[PDB]
Amino acid sequence: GSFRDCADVYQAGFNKSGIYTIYINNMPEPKKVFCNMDVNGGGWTVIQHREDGSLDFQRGWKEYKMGFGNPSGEYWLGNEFIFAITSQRQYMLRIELMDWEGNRAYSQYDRFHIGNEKQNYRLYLKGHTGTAGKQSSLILHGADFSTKDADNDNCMCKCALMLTGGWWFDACGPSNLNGMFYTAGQNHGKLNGIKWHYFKGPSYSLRSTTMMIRPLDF
Repeated sequence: GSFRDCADVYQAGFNKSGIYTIYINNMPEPKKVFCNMDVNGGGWTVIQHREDGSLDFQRGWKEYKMGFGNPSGEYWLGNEFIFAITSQRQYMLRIELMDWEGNRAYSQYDRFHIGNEKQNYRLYLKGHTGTAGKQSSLILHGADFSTKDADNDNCMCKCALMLTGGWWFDACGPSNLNGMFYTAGQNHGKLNGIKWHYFKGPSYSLRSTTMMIRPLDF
């Protein structure tokens, strides 16, 4: 009952990566999450994981709000949970990426939060670093969340319909880790794939993604 996130779990002396139950006031109910305790001192709450395309990401606003998938595998925490957590104090966002050639890279943001649902879960990002490009593949400067059934993007076009999934699409911007999963034999020349432009470019679909958050002050 006292664990608000994976940083609480780690700080209590649990150092093993795996599935934990967290809860914070303002969340609607408890949430099972994967805690990554391995990367740069641990205490990471996973908000997104992909590795095999078993879980479809072509989902509407409501499913992107409440979360989908199972934390033993591929999942999306849900914007309402991301909002509830990142509301409470300053979180940092880390993004683990692997291509199909065995190269691991990461993007990290010192400050991450999102707006509430009436602010379309708008993305706020500051302080990008990492090995996944000098420039941020996520727009830092103000993109709403969009889905196939909610076009909130910065485009006259419908980025979610063109690229698939739910993302902070710009017009349509240099990322979508919630695009279509392509296998090693299909990973090239895909505009609607799992993409991080400043790592592997705009046409390359990545092998695995983990988006994870912890307190800036951890």
